[PDB]
Amino acid sequence: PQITLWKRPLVTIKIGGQLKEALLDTGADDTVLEEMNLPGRWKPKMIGGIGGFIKVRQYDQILIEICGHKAIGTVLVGPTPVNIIGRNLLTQIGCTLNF
Amino acid sequence: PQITLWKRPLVTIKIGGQLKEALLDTGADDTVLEEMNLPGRWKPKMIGGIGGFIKVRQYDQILIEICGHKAIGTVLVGPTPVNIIGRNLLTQIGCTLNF
Ligand SMILES: CC(C)CN(C[C@@H](O)[C@H](Cc1cc(F)cc(F)c1)NC(=O)O[C@H]1CO[C@H]2OCC[C@H]21)S(=O)(=O)c1ccc2c(c1)CC[C@@H]2O
Repeated sequence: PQITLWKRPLVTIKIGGQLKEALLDTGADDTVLEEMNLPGRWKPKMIGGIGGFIKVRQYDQILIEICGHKAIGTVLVGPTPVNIIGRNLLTQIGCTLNF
Repeated sequence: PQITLWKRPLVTIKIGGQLKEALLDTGADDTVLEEMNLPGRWKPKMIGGIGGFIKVRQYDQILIEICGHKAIGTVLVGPTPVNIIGRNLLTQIGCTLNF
């Protein structure tokens, strides 16, 4: 699908058997999701943005189906304002910017 | 131009007669630029992201040539770690996500 940017590029994702909505974010190197309960071992980590830094749990090799496209990569879970699909996963589903 | 997401989607911008590098950010609703001296009237505003909030100056109707494409819109100036081109300007240069 081609997505115009006149509205937020929100897509439906399936992660950990749970359905959520996430923002396709080309400005994010990593995928960060709001508080959710994901299976497996995790590692403490710190990530930064415009306002400063948040402490998140790093989950590796996590399957996500983004708009029907499957990808496995690192997912960070913590107090993000919005679910973000980062470039680590966007490259897996073949996302490109066009203008 | 089509841009892959294996590297940060950085573009060269011309704003206020000044050359800078900016991130094409589909996850940003508005354009936020690092501290610079821009002409015209401004209004204080506060914006939030990952980590908290920063205070910015709202500048309206500013011309920015993003990768050779011209656009006029609101530009926020403040202590952002990186220059980010938000959807308010991406829509003007016809940027779409493709996968
Ligand atoms: C979070 C979403 C909801 C909004 N953000 C857009 C993201 O794309 C953002 C871009 C960014 C911000 C940076 F500080 C540094 C960077 F290198 C890149 N990514 C991000 O923080 O990613 C993180 C996870 O991956 C890591 O890699 C990159 C950083 C780490 S924003 O920047 O907060 C923002 C932009 C405009 C506006 C608002 C807020 C409010 C009004 C205006 O519309």
